Amino acid sequence: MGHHHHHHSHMDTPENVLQMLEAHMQSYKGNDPLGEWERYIQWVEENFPENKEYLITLLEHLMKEFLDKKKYHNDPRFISYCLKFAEYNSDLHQFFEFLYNHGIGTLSSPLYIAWAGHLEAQGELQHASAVLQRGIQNQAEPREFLQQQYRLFQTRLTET
Repeated sequence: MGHHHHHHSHMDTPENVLQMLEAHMQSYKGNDPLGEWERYIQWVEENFPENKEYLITLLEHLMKEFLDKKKYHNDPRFISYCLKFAEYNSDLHQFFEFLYNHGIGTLSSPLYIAWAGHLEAQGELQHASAVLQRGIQNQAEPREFLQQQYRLFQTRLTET
């Protein structure tokens, strides 16, 4: 929502900023597509310091493009960009759940730790524990970080 709306300005719609890589993605041969997107995630952070609306556009469509790219499921950087996206969105239940259902971050501990941290701050301590154990049984690396955060999480909710 903002195509053709570009007025006299140094800045476009977030859509055009994203379309600058998309036009290049159409006929992209095979020099790793993630390496293109990461350049635009850093580019929007250096060119647009408080204009996060552009960054979020790149991030929400990043998880779409590499969603059914099933070899990027557990990529620590791709999941780290989902964690980067997370702090700008209040729908973290729907977000991290969607990732888990599509296999995104099943072998990534920082995914389960991030969601559990959100849920604790809401009062979803039992559901957050239920997320941390999902990591432990799925063997999400680092597994040791899941187990240490699990027991430290349990020693909190038993006292509350």
